[PDB]
Amino acid sequence: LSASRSRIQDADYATEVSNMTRAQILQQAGTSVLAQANQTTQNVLSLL
Amino acid sequence: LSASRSRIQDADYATEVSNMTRAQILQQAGTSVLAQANQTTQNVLSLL
Repeated sequence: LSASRSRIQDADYATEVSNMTRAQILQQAGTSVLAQANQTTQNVLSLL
Repeated sequence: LSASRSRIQDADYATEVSNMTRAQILQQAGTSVLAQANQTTQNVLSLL
């Protein structure tokens, strides 16, 4: 019974580690591109 | 009558020594494998 409940309830680590790494990378890239996008409208001032 | 009762309830002292010597070895070999079994958890810790 212990083995069966373990198979139901417990958590792996290999998949969790992969998920964590993949999640962090997107966070970094998103923040960098967000800065790059907020900086965009500076161009308009050179018009006048 | 004494011989006939003797055949029923007395020990052997040739079988018992062998049984003891077998049980001791198997009892002793169990614990080393038990020690081996616990260590296999420590693999995951390296992933971090």
